[PDB]
Amino acid sequence: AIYADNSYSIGNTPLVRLKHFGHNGNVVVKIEGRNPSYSVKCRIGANMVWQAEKDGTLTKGKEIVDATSGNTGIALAYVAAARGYKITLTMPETMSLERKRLLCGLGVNLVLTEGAKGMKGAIAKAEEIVASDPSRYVMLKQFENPANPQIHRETTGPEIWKDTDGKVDVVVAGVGTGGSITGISRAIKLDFGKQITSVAVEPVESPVISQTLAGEEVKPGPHKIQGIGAGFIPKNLDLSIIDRVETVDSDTALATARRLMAEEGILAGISSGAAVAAADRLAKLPEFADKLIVVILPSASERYLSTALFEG
Amino acid sequence: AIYADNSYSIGNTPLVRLKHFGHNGNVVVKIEGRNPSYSVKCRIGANMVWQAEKDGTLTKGKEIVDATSGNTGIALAYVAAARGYKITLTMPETMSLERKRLLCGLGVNLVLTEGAKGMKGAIAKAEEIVASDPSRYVMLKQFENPANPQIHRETTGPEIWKDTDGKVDVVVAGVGTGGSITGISRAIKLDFGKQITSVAVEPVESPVISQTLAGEEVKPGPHKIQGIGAGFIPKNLDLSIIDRVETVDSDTALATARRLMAEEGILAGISSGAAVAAADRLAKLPEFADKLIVVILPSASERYLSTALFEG
Ligand SMILES: C=C(/N=C/c1c(COP(=O)(O)O)cnc(C)c1O)C(=O)O
Ligand SMILES: C=C(/N=C/c1c(COP(=O)(O)O)cnc(C)c1O)C(=O)O
Repeated sequence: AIYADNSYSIGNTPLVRLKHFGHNGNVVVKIEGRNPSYSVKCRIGANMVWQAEKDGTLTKGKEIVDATSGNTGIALAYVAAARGYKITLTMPETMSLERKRLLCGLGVNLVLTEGAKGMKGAIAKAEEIVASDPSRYVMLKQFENPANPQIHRETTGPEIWKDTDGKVDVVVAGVGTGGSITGISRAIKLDFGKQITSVAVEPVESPVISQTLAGEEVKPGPHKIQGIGAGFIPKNLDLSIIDRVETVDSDTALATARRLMAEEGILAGISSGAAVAAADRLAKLPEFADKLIVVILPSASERYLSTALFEG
Repeated sequence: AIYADNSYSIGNTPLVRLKHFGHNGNVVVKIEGRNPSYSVKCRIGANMVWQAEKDGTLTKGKEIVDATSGNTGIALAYVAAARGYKITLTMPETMSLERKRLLCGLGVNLVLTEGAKGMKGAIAKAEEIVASDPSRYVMLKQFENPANPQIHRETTGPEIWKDTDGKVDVVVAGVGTGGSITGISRAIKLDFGKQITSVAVEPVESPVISQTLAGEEVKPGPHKIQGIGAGFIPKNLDLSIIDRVETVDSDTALATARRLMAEEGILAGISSGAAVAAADRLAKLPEFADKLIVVILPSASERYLSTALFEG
């Protein structure tokens, strides 16, 4: 069919079997780089806007606000352009140059926040922006807005179910807001009724989900896996549906993304490398050796040319 | 389904209706940025390799060669990585930095040629590379290889036919090798039997198709519309199925691509701006006012961050 604007064209991303990871093809990746603005967040950029329209919090003349590590911002930006809204976004200054320049090209009022404060800083700035003029702005707050996991429950999850003919046994996803792993897991476990293993991935440098579940002190840290590991437990992470948490270090994340490019011909972003490295570890345990593992690859390589991903 | 490697996932790109171009939605764009390596050329990178495999000119141990303005090279590069081939590519040194760095990341032996000589120079270099060791190399020669238009006849054309429910009246495409407009036109005109208007787009700065058809002296020239306007009539341009040639200047191409981003939320590359500008002109002629115009958008914005596309 013909989509009325770019926001309606979200999803229907392909599954590709990996040849140099996993064990005899038990690792398959979902290429979320193939989306309107080339990341998984295109889905929530669209649905958060649609939902706010539906419940009347977003109207003509209202200006969108949120905090992002980049991809959600780019997602909200193309949707704002497509559907006719002004938009302000906060983002840590340390995020990739590509994110900054693309946001500006999409017509965003971009507010860069202090690198040291990370997402908490960007979230804080967005809140004080909106508080300065509540009638002008609407913050869509991706870290707690239920419209985030809901679109993954409605689209991403069902796509996985259909394309695997219900054979998916494991889903592996890095956690930023938690929306992807949450919505996908609810779809497959609750809507299709299959008791899969849901695997959250986080940086070993900032393993706050692992620490939380272990009853240890939460100690966030710096890392290079752009897009995940926000340093706190986000509201859109449904801890209750997470069966397993896997930690991955930055170096191995980067090396794995380079391997995906050079060995599989898959133009993956950094967090895609982290997710596949975690999946590869599970895939080579005899307990998962004959299970079908589906891995979310959130973004594409060219959004990271200015990062350590293209070191060398 | 689950694709055995990334090359099999080509195509099935969406149609999106434009809101600020054309006349009441008679202009619809096909987003070829949504492909394995994020351009229309993913299709021919895959099929040229497959076809050479099938007729035995590409075997294990043979090294791929071709000349490119970038996207075909990136396309052949991911396919080479996915299917296990070494690859050398020539490309004019003046092409976008993103093309260079991505090719290197995909493991290409990249040979940059003199900017002044353009594609003719890159083609010349590829030929002398292969001639130095014919048993080592196979040049896939996208400018004359029939496997280029054939995959557009098999996939791109049929997709357009299906998604428009056979209502497509006009197809607008920039010409580099000519493969896209050729294969699409053959599918719709000859396979589905509908007498559409096929519109080739070229730079006004290098209007060699227009000059040729007019019986005027062919006078190529420099321009900024990366990917089209190679300065000669390529063998994969079937002049016989071209009903109309539209010329577009570089400035207007760039401005139109920026508009696509800022006003439609479509992350288009430069040649995408040229194609839409040509389509917009046809769309506002009463003779096409109630005809459905489908426009190929060959690539995505982030492949052009280092170009004039992000001037300002
Ligand atoms: C929070 C965002 N990051 C999402 C993200 C994620 C995590 O997705 P969830 O937010 O759904 O957990 C993984 N990989 C990349 C590259 C990402 O950009 C954001 O773009 O603002
Ligand atoms: C010749 C190539 N350029 C194809 C191309 C085209 C033209 O497609 P055809 O080769 O099918 O004519 C249009 N726009 C962009 C950005 C392109 O890269 C190449 O990548 O080597």
